[PDB]
Amino acid sequence: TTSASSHLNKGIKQVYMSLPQGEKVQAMYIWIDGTGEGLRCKTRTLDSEPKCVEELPEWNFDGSSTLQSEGSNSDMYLVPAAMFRDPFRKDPNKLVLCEVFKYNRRPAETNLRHTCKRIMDMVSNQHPWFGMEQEYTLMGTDGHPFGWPSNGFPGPQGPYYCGVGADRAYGRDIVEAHYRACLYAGVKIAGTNAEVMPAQWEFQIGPCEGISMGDHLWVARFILHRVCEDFGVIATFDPKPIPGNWNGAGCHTNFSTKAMREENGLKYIEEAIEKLSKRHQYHIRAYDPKGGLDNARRLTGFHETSNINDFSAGVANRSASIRIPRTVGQEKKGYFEDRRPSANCDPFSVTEALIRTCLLNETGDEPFQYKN
Amino acid sequence: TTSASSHLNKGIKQVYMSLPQGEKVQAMYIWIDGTGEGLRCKTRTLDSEPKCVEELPEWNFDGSSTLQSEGSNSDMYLVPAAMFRDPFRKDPNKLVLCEVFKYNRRPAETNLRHTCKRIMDMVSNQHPWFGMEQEYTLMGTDGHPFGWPSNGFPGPQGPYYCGVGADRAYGRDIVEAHYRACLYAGVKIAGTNAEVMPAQWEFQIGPCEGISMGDHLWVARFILHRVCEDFGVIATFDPKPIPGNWNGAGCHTNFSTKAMREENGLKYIEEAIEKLSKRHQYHIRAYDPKGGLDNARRLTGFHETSNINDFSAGVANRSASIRIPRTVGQEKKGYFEDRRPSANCDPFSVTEALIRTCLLNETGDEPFQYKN
Amino acid sequence: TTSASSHLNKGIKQVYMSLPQGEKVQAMYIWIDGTGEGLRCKTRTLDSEPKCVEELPEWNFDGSSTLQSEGSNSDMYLVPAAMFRDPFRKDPNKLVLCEVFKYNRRPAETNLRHTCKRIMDMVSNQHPWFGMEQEYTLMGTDGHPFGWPSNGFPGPQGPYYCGVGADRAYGRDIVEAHYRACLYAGVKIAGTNAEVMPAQWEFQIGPCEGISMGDHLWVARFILHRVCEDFGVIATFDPKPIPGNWNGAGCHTNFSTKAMREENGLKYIEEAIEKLSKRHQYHIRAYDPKGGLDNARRLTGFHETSNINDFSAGVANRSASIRIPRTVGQEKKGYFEDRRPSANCDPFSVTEALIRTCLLNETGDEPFQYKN
Amino acid sequence: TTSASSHLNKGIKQVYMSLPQGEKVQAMYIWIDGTGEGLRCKTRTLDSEPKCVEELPEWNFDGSSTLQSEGSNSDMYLVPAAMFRDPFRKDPNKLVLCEVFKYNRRPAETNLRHTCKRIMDMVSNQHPWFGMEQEYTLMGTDGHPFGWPSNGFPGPQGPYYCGVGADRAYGRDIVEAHYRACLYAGVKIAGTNAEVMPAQWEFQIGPCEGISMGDHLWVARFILHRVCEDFGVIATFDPKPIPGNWNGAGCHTNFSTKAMREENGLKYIEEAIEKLSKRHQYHIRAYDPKGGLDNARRLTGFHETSNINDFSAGVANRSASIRIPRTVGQEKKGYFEDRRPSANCDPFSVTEALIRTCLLNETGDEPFQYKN
Amino acid sequence: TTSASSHLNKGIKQVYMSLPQGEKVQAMYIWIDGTGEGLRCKTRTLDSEPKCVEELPEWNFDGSSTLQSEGSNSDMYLVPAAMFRDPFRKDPNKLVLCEVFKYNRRPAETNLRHTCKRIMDMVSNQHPWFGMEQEYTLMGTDGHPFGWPSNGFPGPQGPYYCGVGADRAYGRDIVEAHYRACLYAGVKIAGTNAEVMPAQWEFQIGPCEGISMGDHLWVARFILHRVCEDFGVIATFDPKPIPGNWNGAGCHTNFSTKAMREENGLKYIEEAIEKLSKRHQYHIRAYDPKGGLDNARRLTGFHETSNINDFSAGVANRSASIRIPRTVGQEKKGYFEDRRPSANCDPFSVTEALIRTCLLNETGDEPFQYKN
Ligand SMILES: Nc1ncnc2c1ncn2[C@@H]1O[C@H](COP(=O)(O)OP(=O)(O)OP(=O)(O)O)[C@@H](O)[C@H]1O
Ligand SMILES: Nc1ncnc2c1ncn2[C@@H]1O[C@H](COP(=O)(O)OP(=O)(O)OP(=O)(O)O)[C@@H](O)[C@H]1O
Ligand SMILES: Nc1ncnc2c1ncn2[C@@H]1O[C@H](COP(=O)(O)OP(=O)(O)OP(=O)(O)O)[C@@H](O)[C@H]1O
Ligand SMILES: Nc1ncnc2c1ncn2[C@@H]1O[C@H](COP(=O)(O)OP(=O)(O)OP(=O)(O)O)[C@@H](O)[C@H]1O
Ligand SMILES: Nc1ncnc2c1ncn2[C@@H]1O[C@H](COP(=O)(O)OP(=O)(O)OP(=O)(O)O)[C@@H](O)[C@H]1O
Ligand SMILES: NC(=O)CC[C@H](N)C(=O)O
Ligand SMILES: [Mg+2]
Ligand SMILES: [Mg+2]
Ligand SMILES: [Mg+2]
Ligand SMILES: [Mg+2]
Ligand SMILES: [Mg+2]
Ligand SMILES: [Mg+2]
Ligand SMILES: [Mg+2]
Ligand SMILES: [Mg+2]
Ligand SMILES: [Mg+2]
Ligand SMILES: [Mg+2]
Repeated sequence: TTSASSHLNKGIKQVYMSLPQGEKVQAMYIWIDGTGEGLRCKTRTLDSEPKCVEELPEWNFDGSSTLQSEGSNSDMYLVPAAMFRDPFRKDPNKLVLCEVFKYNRRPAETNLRHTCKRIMDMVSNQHPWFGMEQEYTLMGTDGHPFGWPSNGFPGPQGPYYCGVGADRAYGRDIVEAHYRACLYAGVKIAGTNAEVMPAQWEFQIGPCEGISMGDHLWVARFILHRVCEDFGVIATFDPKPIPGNWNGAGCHTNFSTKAMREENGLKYIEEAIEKLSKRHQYHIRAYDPKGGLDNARRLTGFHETSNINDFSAGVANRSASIRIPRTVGQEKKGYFEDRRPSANCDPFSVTEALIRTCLLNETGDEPFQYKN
Repeated sequence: TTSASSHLNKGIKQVYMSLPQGEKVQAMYIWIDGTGEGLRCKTRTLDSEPKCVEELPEWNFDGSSTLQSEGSNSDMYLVPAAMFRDPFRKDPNKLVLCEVFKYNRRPAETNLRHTCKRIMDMVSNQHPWFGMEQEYTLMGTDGHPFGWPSNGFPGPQGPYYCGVGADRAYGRDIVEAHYRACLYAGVKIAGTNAEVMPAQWEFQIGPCEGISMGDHLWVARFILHRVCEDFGVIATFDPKPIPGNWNGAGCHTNFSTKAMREENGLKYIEEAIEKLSKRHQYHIRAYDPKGGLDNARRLTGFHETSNINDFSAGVANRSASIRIPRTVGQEKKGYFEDRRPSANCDPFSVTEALIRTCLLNETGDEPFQYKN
Repeated sequence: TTSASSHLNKGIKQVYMSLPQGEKVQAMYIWIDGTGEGLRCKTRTLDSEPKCVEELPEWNFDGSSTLQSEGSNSDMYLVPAAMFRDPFRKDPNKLVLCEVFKYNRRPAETNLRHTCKRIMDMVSNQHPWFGMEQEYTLMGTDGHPFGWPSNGFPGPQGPYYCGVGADRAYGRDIVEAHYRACLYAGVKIAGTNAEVMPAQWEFQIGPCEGISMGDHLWVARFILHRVCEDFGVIATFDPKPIPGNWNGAGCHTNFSTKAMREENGLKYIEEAIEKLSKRHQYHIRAYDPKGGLDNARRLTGFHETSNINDFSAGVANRSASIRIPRTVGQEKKGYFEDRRPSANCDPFSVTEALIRTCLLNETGDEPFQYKN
Repeated sequence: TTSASSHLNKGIKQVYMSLPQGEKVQAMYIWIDGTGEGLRCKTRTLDSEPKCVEELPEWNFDGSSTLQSEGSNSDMYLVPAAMFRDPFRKDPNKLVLCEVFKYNRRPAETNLRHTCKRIMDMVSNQHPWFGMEQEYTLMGTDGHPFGWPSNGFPGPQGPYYCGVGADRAYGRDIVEAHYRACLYAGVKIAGTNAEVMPAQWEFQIGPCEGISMGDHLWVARFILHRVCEDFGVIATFDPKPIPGNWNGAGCHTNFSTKAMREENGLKYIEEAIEKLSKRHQYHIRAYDPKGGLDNARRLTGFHETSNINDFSAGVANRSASIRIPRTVGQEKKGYFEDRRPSANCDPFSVTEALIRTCLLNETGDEPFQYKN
Repeated sequence: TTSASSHLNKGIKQVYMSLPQGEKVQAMYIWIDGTGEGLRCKTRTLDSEPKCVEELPEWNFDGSSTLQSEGSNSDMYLVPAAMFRDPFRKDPNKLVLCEVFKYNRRPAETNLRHTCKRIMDMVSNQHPWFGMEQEYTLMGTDGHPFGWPSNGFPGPQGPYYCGVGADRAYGRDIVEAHYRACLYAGVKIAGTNAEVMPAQWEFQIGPCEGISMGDHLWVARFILHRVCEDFGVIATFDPKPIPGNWNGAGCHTNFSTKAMREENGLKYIEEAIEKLSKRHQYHIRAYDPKGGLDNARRLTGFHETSNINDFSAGVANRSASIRIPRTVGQEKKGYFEDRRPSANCDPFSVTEALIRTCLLNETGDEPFQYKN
């Protein structure tokens, strides 16, 4: 149920990692492959510790092995975008998140941060904030949820939500390690909780401003994968990991602006929600790397989920597509939550779509090519 | 499966290694055996920590047990050549790389450093630089790749290159330990990445000047073997560990001179590449410890490899024998990469051949005795 | 394969060993039993740390349980002879090597240090030096070499001598722990190496002066047994642990005097060798605890060994009974090596026999009763 | 990977089964559940061995437990249709295949034999003959193909088709037992062969005339499931059990009547095919129990398969929708093969659709509701 | 080490196989695939037991899945050639060996029986007799010889040849079962013996006359594969399964005509030997399915064999290319043995080459056309 790599003597590894490093510094470059969901990484040595992301040199990789280029001119370029402390190697080593460009310096097909960044710069003075709740399931190497009975099922749902105990919470060690690792690296992690299905969990990122939301979520996803690799388990973001009467996995998004956060900001919240009601199909396509196919298995109108093809909004309503928190409604200010995006969504796509519809008043089935 | 030695209680060993050492210092002598691929080692005690390699005493070993000498005159001599810090015993213990000489003080058959050093001193003013990318595969004690299904195969290639996750990268603990050990010892390690084959990895050494490149690669190979011994796995440099549609293993070499690195040095790069195009058969024989038989199983013109019988060169071409990086071509200066050498090549043999053809303008099938 | 005691939780033991000791000091007494090969030990508490071996009190043990005494008068006496730091309990605890005397204060049958010490004092002005190479094999609790295939054999010899790798060296953890323990205790250990047969190793002790050589070897043997006990394996000194085409185990002895070590000392080396050629049968009996029967299984004239019936000497000859190193012959000074003694020899017997023949010019088959 | 029931001592059961039955006769009733592809069985005791199916008494069962009815009129009825000798209990025990009728004596939703029997009685003068090649995959209790590596894949396809050997044929014990059982029971089984991917097999039923063909295939499916129960494995009829470069499963149907079986009947084959070319979509709907949502994963136009959206025909063309054997073309008489129906097809639906289009000259989208 | 199919309850299968067959008869069709080394099989049902092979109808198969045809004309044909009793299903079921023809009724590339049958019909009066000693090695599913220690080797050779005992003969159950099955089926099997290395055996077929030799050997190979499938082991015909000091596998051929079988026929043997002397390279090419790339690893001139590039002959000389039995020389009448062909040789190729060189006096490196 666990990988063979996880059965190696981990005490041996800790002895080697206790050696003083010296002067040289390791940097790990991370980018998104051609599937729109996978992550890749590799390491290089630097002569001295960088102080800002702009001191890091550019790099390259063979795009033919990642299904991002074919034939000749298969080389692609990595341009650093964000820098974080490395929790797996400690200071002064760093983690670098990069953008992907093809050989003629054009952005890659899966490079969505390029367009999103320019959109955020246009509405900078309004200070948009984002908060995302990421759900996932821990799986064994055999393709079944971690800790589940062999070729069987655990008891019915109800005691696993925010549960405590050996028979109610599976794999809390991964969650605790991931929480501590994110804090060390500088990722703005807000909290965690156990989900309805056993071995299902969730963590929250935010509130983050502008383009920083997409960077923080992707790095948090990488840390989860790397941490799970140490324990020998697999973390999946599939919207419906288990068929039948079991909870799905989504990525709820919280959105707010400076006007929304001020006194009597509830008026602006309702205007934004009204605009969102006119572009249901546009956002469904944007909330999924496959165009909406993955989210169809989850948004069936059951298990506290909204219908895929219907739009609804309400205060303190967890069955609608858009939910206004009861506290926000009473104080006439705050934020609102979008419950449509799936667990495997791209944060750069989700954040950009919200800004276009609500702040730029875009209309139609296609984004505007130039500004606005 | 792993070795029985790896199942011993490693916590017991750490208790003994925590004892203060005292005044005596341990030195490990390392040399190359008669096969041209294997490494041998043994330890002696010194009264005080040596400051330079010049003050290490000479030693000897029985050559009849290593297939390097006859019966009557079996003694061979070890002459220290380089010193490094010992990462397995910590300071002040040392690792010593030595040359092998026969009983009549003549160089051994596999002692290729003696001739390479003299060639290096001939062009010392031009400051040649070398960079080598060494690939390898992690193997279980049962003769099958580590982490692979028993009597089976993993999924098709494509998600393993620079992959992250329990189902995408096998044996990262060895790689992490090896990287830290090389940094502590003083080996000029440049970076690592996961390869197309699962359980296949690669590390880069350089840029190194002259004879230092050969010394640094051999010590890096020794550290990999010693580290893998702790975990109970086997590291192989075989060019084609597994037959079929699986990636091979090579040792790419990057070469540059002082003239090449300066402005408009691309003209010198073209001159060297032109010279290399005339001595294809000479370099193929030199790029393999068996005269080229091993590299025949890998260089078949498939899986981003060049043909064994044909010579080709190009800029940003990963299917040719010689590749010019696109960045180098744009800046009109830099280096070029030779993709012919196999994974089990001798670095002393490879570096010497490049200098002879490109800098000493040698012509023919035999090296020139004395001078160039 | 490994003992049941080795499967206990070793982390539990370290917690207890971390408790501060206090004022009392533990002392472990070690002696040789009636078989002439076995070692025994027990511990007592002392009120304060002793500074010299002469401060240690005498002790006693029941000789009927060690096959050394009669029925009615079973008590034997332990007289401390040498003191060392305890590597298993750390400072200020000590290890004590003792001599055995009968109830009437006469030396025991296996007590050979008593006569050897008096012989040593007779030639103290010549400063004899000794160096011994102890070979041994690591065995599992099932009676087979450690790491060997169950009911099978590994590959043919040749890659195991001074080998590195998971498939070439078995049980290096024991060797590393033993090396550090000897250094901490103060035993003059000179170096180690892997032997021809897999799971066979060797360590060197010396150069030691006079009676101190026998004390250091016996304590080194005790530390090896105690270290192997922690890992759950057995170390055997049997001359021929495995029948067939597998390497034997011996104890080569290096001998020199202050005259041999000075300039033109090679002349003195030859004279000693000629004297040794006259008493071949006398030394064969003295080199084995059983009278020569054990060494008969090893010294068969093959596997770089000399024949048990014939005496031969030569320079740089590993097939002769006496070997002169090539370096010694060139510099006309140094030492010579005796390759006859078996791996289970008593160092006190071996050192005494060399002095009697070479320095006291003794002749005949019996030692001289009083002095020389 | 195998069921716990299969680990019981089968020798004990054989002792009981050898007891003389006496005079009573056991009868097993078999019917199709509400899913349209599952089977249910029940056993009753008869006073004497029946000589024909016409004298077997009717029975009943609870439709609520079988999801063929709600909680008000859950009771259903079973009417015997065919009788066969029992291979699992031997003579004189028998197997009975029955039709399902509602409480109001109307055929159930999944009872397709009622309408099919009426249709083929109309064209009984032409004597239509049918032959279907049924494919299936053997799977363990863990949901993985039987004999496959744990969490892995076997070698690439090519040696498994009609293979022999421990590494080429998986689970030949089941197919041999099923073949012998079908012959004993009286099912018109024609032959078996191993398929392209390992653990996949195929058997052929026919040439069966009239409504008997639908009866024979359903009984053959029941015997396969019952036989696999003894060995503890699961037989599945999914069209695409394993995604990727692995062969799918289908049910090729061979059709002919007296016209094509006579001389120069090749023209009768041609006119029937050209009629089938018009109603491509209609037959696709009726060839799948789910309307075509299952066969879409198999008919992808690769691995020697025809595209689901394209109709084609040809002589000895295995990539077309309809295949005419080369022998049939050269002999100008015989039959034609339909490669469209999936493995989990209903035999009654498949035979009925072929009769309507090719013999009754029907057209449109809905079947012709009345008799004439 | 054994297949998962072999762990199924074989008692269950025996219960089903004991059911009376009835009246139908099963026939198994066997043919050689495109590799020229493997075999393929499938089963059909017959309405009655055929008295002779001439009553068996023709059949067909998909050549694309067998690697014998492309996708355009993948269909191939099977023509029965010989019939044998089925030992795995008992009477009246049959095994049939069939020839393979293309769609245009031409022999396939691997169909060497067609031309072989024509050649042997031209020397019918001489009545050539053949006897081949076929050697093979039993292997586990992990690629290691059956019964060998895991990741290890057994003792040195010498006791395993024709040995008896649990430690000397590995897998005699397969040998005994195969011997009994061959006798039941009608294969002219002459005897068996254990070979030099463990888990290696040999059986002898003959003396068969004419084309009968090729049919019997191929059927015997099929029975061996089928029998080994029941036990879960793999039979290998590789000439050198294990490199090193382990014996190889070959197929010695014994040849004689009526002239050599008459009085003073030793001279006729001698004329045949000298005719075989000047066509050594031609026969070596035809004695291997790959032209000699396999037999080169066995005929190294060691382990009592002959060199690949040298021709030799002699009486009772087992190290020569051709051996004449001492008893044959003593009686001046008999046969001669060819020790050149490898274990994986094609009997049709071997018999044809011997006939056309010794009895038809062919010369050159190419076989004669219709002229011979
Ligand atoms: N003003 C704000 N603007 C944007 N995001 C905000 C704001 N205030 C809080 N958030 C974010 O909203 C998220 C709240 O997630 P939380 O898990 O508490 O939701 P919840 O209401 O319990 O919903 P659910 O039932 O979906 O889990 C956090 O990520 C937080 O950072
Ligand atoms: N001027 C130089 N001269 C010589 N070697 C250099 C020089 N600059 C860099 N190198 C070396 O070249 C190597 C760069 O190879 P690296 O593996 O990073 O990339 P790559 O060749 O594109 O990758 P791959 O061939 O594995 O796809 C490093 O070992 C580096 O030290
Ligand atoms: N002058 C000396 N007098 C006595 N002993 C000495 C002297 N110099 C060195 N020695 C000892 O001789 C031994 C050297 O043996 P070592 O195992 O290093 O080499 P070796 O005899 O060539 O090895 P092997 O026989 O295993 O091939 C050491 O124990 C060392 O202490
Ligand atoms: N005249 C006929 N009318 C109807 N069915 C027939 C007739 N003759 C034979 N059949 C049936 O056709 C089927 C032939 O199946 P078989 O496996 O031999 O086909 P195939 O041509 O090799 O196809 P495939 O390669 O798709 O498996 C059998 O079920 C057989 O009973
Ligand atoms: N007159 C004959 N003509 C042809 N073949 C014959 C004749 N007599 C015997 N044979 C065949 O020769 C073969 C003899 O093989 P056998 O293994 O007994 O011989 P061998 O010389 O002892 O073998 P090996 O080379 O293994 O030592 C048998 O297959 C037998 O049928
Ligand atoms: N150990 C010695 O050399 C002398 C010891 C001395 N008797 C003491 O006071 O301990
Ligand atoms: Mg939440
Ligand atoms: Mg929420
Ligand atoms: Mg590289
Ligand atoms: Mg490279
Ligand atoms: Mg030594
Ligand atoms: Mg020695
Ligand atoms: Mg078929
Ligand atoms: Mg078919
Ligand atoms: Mg024989
Ligand atoms: Mg023979």
